[PDB]
Amino acid sequence: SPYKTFEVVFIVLVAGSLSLVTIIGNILVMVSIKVNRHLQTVNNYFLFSLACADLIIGVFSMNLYTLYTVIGYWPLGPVVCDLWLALDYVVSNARVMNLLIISFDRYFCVTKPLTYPVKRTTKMAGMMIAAAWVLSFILWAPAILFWQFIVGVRTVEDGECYIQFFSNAAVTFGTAIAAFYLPVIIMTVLYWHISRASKADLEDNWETLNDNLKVIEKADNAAQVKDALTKMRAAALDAQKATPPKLEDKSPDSPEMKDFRHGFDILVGQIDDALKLANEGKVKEAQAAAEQLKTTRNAYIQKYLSREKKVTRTILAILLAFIITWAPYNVMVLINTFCAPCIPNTVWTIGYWLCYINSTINPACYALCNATFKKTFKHLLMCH
Ligand SMILES: C[N+]1(C)[C@@H]2C[C@@H](OC(=O)[C@H](CO)c3ccccc3)C[C@H]1[C@@H]1O[C@@H]12
Repeated sequence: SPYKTFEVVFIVLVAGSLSLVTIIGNILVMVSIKVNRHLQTVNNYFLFSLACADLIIGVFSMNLYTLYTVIGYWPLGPVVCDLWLALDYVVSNARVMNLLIISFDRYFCVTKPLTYPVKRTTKMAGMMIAAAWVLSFILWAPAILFWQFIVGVRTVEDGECYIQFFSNAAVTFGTAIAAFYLPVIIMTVLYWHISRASKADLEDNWETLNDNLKVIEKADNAAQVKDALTKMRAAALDAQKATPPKLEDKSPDSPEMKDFRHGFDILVGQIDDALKLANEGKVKEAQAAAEQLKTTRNAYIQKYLSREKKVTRTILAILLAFIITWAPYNVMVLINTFCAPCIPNTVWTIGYWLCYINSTINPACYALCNATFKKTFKHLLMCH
């Protein structure tokens, strides 16, 4: 039987690799926020707590579950079984309410801009996170650990490990409705209002200009510099014809409006000098002109102030990773209410693992797309 043994060795290697990636990625996120004040924002406070729950899953949950499935029974004991189940459900519930905190916090940012942002401090974020973990502990830990003493009998036999009050399939489905399906519905509606709020024009032009300027600086070939030059110039002219939030609400004849347009005119002049040199065969010189563009952009930036499009995308990525990795297990619970043989044990294990995988892919949804996280990662990994 060489194939069965190879399956066991393959599973141990894959599970150990998944656990290790989950641990390293989330420790990198947590340490980066703690050592970089530029990363110490309210958003990253929520992401810090989310990385903390993901780290616990990678350290405790994945390894204990791998030991459970590989050995074929629970080898540690009833106490360690109860602690593992309680830790798993408390951490998972804290994750769900953490995503609800991120979704509601973003909702009040886009719907109450005159009131909520001033109430959005680090102390408020810490209290919300602390309340989420305490509520999760109170909801799940006493029932999981002490239900056997409430009914006066432990029905979990030796070598088994499962939540005792989940012996009724309808109870498990009710848990799936209250703890997974309703929160997912709330976050979906909340995100729906988020993307509808983001769906004003001035930020959409200035963000395009800065983005294409970065693309010019870090371009690999001659096509990227051309496309970014043209699209930045189009966004530059659209941002030129419009009026910024100028002070004193001055007329177009004002010295503030005239010099505002003049800065964009000089910007287009350097843009066309860069485009010319790019067509002469001096594509490297067009990149040097982008630095001069950056200089001119910094010489007349006092007239302007939005990365919030990236923030909305980041939230959607975190929400989709949660929904997609946790939905299979929860539909197995739904089918389990009326057909237990319809879900084999191997399928249950896969659904359980996909939920764990949520913690593995979580850091890649926000950390691997943020310039400050990337630079802090590089600093943490470079030899001093
Ligand atoms: C560790 N898990 C893989 C176990 C199985 C799943 O359980 C759920 O999806 C239920 C809702 O059906 C759930 C329980 C608690 C908190 C959130 C969801 C995901 C998490 C949770 O701790 C359990």
